[PDB]
Amino acid sequence: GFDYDVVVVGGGFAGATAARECGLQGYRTLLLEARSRLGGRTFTSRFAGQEIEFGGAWVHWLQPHVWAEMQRYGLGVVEDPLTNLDKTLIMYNDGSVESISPDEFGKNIRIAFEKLCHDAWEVFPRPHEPMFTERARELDKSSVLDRIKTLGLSRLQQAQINSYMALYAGETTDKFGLPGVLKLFACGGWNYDAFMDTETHYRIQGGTIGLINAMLTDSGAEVRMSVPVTAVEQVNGGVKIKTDDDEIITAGVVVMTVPLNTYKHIGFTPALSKGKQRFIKEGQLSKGAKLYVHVKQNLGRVFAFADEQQPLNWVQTHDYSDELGTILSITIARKETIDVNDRDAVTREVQKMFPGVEVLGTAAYDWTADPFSLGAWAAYGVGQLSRLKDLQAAEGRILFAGAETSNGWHANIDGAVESGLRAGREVKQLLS
Ligand SMILES: Cc1cc2nc3c(=O)[nH]c(=O)nc-3n(C[C@H](O)[C@H](O)[C@H](O)COP(=O)(O)OP(=O)(O)OC[C@H]3O[C@@H](n4cnc5c(N)ncnc54)[C@H](O)[C@@H]3O)c2cc1C
Repeated sequence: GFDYDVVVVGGGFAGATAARECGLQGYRTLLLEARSRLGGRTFTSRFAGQEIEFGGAWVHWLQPHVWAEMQRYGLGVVEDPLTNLDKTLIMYNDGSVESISPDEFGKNIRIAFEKLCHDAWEVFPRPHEPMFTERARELDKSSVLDRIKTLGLSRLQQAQINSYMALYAGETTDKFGLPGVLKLFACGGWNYDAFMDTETHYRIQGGTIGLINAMLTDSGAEVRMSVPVTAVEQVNGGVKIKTDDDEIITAGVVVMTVPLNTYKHIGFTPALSKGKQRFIKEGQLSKGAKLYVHVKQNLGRVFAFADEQQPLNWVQTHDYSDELGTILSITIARKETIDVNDRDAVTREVQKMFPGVEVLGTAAYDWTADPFSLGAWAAYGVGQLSRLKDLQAAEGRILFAGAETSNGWHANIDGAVESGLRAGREVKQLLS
């Protein structure tokens, strides 16, 4: 009697995976996507005549779920070559910019990182069960900043590790939950070189959008875009989904894959469990944005860190040449520190870092300003990871997926895929 067997809300990797799992079981499947595009927090675009990535793009074979999908659909890796750096910079909170030899730069960040994750081997024997250990549950009382003050790092190492960690937090390190960082490093084999190789090294052949289209075509599910969901009501043996144009779609089961910071704008009747509402209100930490800057001068191959109080926390050469100039890939930890769609502020901060250059153009994506992300990658605040099962738990015939709800690579494409497989199995148990 329902319009569809299962409705999936959201066309990111969590939604595409769930829709594919449901479709291949023969269920009549519908996916509703708020934007006029798919991919969610993965978005490939173009700038200054080149391909650029505004969100997620990089993967690794140490991430099980996304790698198995690439095997399923015959997609290989595309390498961004490690390359030698000409300059590595650190910008401290005082505003001073230092140029360090790239060989000193790598040694100091590794020392600081390895001391911060010294206990990951003991505390997370099973990174896919983060709360297995007691130590893990007692560490969720502390922030990443709490550990860094005890490590006794030099001024350079602390600025490096704090900038790198502010980037993973999308926020200041005093807000950043400690165990979530150790668990992610545990997922990469408890090893520094293995984990660092997963970061900005390999992209998917055909792009993230190609693998998302592969799964959705394979699912057979009906896909609608520019259809935001505004409310969900639990009916008798199903659910009622209301779109922003007030039309009602009925289904036996509905799967939520929207980012956690967007649940505030969807109404649920009846109300969800209070443990769920708590993560509904708090949200996830990251307030990041992504920015690309085109400069007339050819800076070669540069990398820079800036600490939490400064705007351009992660800068790296995307491409360079004398004819082109330099295209810089920049990640902003916090929205409050700079408006990426304000060019004049962007030009000043690039010039502060690289005095003497004039920006020819800028391309930005402010994920925190976007109504359908309201934040960047998944980052847990202090105490959140221990209550993660409140966010994963099904509420009647409403299932919940998404990178934030995953147990492994929660800050990654892989975590979204993992949650999609779990959601598909929970669909299989309700429809039987
Ligand atoms: C700048 C940035 C860089 C990143 N780089 C990497 C990387 O290099 N490697 C890696 O592994 N991961 C990376 N990530 C993380 C990765 O992008 C995410 O973890 C993953 O895409 C999350 O998948 P998801 O489906 O759970 O969320 P989403 O991709 O956000 O999917 C949710 C979908 O639901 C839609 N939606 C929202 N609200 C509604 C609504 N009311 N109704 C209908 N639809 C709605 C949204 O528009 C969206 O399409 C990055 C993230 C960011 C922000």
